[PDB]
Amino acid sequence: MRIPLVGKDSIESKDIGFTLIHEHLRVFSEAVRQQWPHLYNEDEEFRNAVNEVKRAMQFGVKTIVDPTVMGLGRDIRFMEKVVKATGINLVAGTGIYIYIDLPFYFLNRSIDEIADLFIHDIKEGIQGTLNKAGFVKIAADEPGITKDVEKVIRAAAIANKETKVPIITHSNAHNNTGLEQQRILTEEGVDPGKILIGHLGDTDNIDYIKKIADKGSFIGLDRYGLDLFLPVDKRNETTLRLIKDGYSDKIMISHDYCCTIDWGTAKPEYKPKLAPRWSITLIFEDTIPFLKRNGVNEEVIATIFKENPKKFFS
Amino acid sequence: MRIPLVGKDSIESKDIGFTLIHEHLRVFSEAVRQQWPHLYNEDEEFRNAVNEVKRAMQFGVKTIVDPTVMGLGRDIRFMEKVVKATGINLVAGTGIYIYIDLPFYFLNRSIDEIADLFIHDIKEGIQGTLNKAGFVKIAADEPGITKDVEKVIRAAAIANKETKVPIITHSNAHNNTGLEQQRILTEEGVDPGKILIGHLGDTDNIDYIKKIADKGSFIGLDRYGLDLFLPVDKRNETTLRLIKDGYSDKIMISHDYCCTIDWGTAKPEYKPKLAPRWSITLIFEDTIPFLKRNGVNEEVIATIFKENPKKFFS
Ligand SMILES: [Co+2]
Ligand SMILES: [Co+2]
Ligand SMILES: [Fe+2]
Ligand SMILES: [Fe+2]
Repeated sequence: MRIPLVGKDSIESKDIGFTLIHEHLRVFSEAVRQQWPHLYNEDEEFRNAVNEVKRAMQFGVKTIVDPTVMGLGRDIRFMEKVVKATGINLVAGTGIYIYIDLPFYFLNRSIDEIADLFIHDIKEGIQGTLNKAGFVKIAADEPGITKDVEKVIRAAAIANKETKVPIITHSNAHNNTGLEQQRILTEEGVDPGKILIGHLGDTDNIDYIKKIADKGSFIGLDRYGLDLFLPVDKRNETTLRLIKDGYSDKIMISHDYCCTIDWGTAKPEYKPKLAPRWSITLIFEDTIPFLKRNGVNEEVIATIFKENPKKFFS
Repeated sequence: MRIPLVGKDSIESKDIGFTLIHEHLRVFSEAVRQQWPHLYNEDEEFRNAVNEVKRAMQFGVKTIVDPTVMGLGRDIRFMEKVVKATGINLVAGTGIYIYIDLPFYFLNRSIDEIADLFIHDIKEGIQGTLNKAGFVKIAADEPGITKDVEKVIRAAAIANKETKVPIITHSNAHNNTGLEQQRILTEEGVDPGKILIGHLGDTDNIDYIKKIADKGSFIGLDRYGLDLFLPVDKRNETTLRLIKDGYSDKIMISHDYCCTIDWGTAKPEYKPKLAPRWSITLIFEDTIPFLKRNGVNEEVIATIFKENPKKFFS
């Protein structure tokens, strides 16, 4: 029913349980991995993914939603391997991760045939495997809403309307890209409560975060641990005021953690200073205790982690 | 010794014979092929590759150099799946094909580690195999010499100095990119005679082409058949003019034909409108017969197709 799972039968939605809405098992650039496999260690990548997932499960995580898509090196056979090693509910997705331009394949190509690529993964299966896509992922950043970025957004809208699956975004918090995504999707007949505007926790600006929640979409305070974007205690006080002002029905939090990340901007040796305590369980060690002893009940955390994902996927 | 071949041991520069300097067996965007295999037909594109190669060998071609590199879907296994089916000498290369920016992997990574990737392909092998890269391919287009394009050119300079392999370039003929690649490469210690400046046959401007040749580099009259850039009759005029001005010591002629391309601007159905007679044998059907009946003799085309490829790889 409703939500498709990797290496397991489809489950209902209400059966989602405690959910981490935004985590990565591994991300890489497709071109460079395909051309130079000597840069990578698949055993190290598998060992880290398994170890990180199992510890999340120990804290009571039932389901992880992994928005790794084209441009981030989505591998469904890798996803199966860790599912079997772990017993996690894994929700894979479809979509395109870009900041500026599409690959040359998409030259002179219609929004429609891009949407057909998403609708394919949702209905037929990812990479010819039978594991179906449960959501669609789109990105936007500092370069803003470009021609090719918009085409991916409008393609996501069509896939949403025709398969009823929700859409998760990557955005820049300081840009207005998050708001623009919401606007363009809604205009094309997308129910606001089916959109998660991501990386909104990268900013102090509660007013900007609020209006996106007011327009009716889930807000992504989803990069806990990544201190370079915003430190943990800055994020803690932002989520706290949002909960106090009654936005907990729109709040979704995660880590955006990568057990293995490809980019030279984020190699393991830069971890201290940039993101010293960044893991897939950081919110259990810091955020959740902090909120509990600051006057938030566990009905609120059940909203954010259980009820909100449930409404998102139905 | 000297030139490494795909699944064919290795031969001297003297044994290269009649050569096509710039032809593609199949190009595709690495990311979309990895993410959506349903868009592709492995068997058909293999059949297209073999049919064209056999037809090329029939007409007298001994060696084909294929500058499919990162960004164009270099697959060493597909290449050796052909060859075995044909018996063609095939020179594979290394490098990066970009017009603007590198994939995220390269975010704040040095020119030296980009060079190491090219050096790995030449000295160690390509994609986990023992087949080696005999040259390095770099690119530039309408966006000009950007920041990341500069990096790859400089990494190519290091790989050449280290390994003695020559450099094949892609350039835009109407914006000085070819001259600029030559400038940077030679400044950085590369022998001008070891660079092929690509796609110079796309232009009417004869003064510009001579500019590159006078600085001692090979000139790429290498897109015969692609009428949308310049029709065959115009190219033949330019080719003959340079031959009669005595530039055949710098002239290299090819088709840039792809048996399979995934670019939406290069759909098979677009051929009769954009590049009607475009195939791997057009120079045997049009160019050479045109030249012969216009005065140019057997040693002049032997210089272009045997001797110049020999010098290049010496
Ligand atoms: Co993101
Ligand atoms: Co080219
Ligand atoms: Fe992410
Ligand atoms: Fe080419």
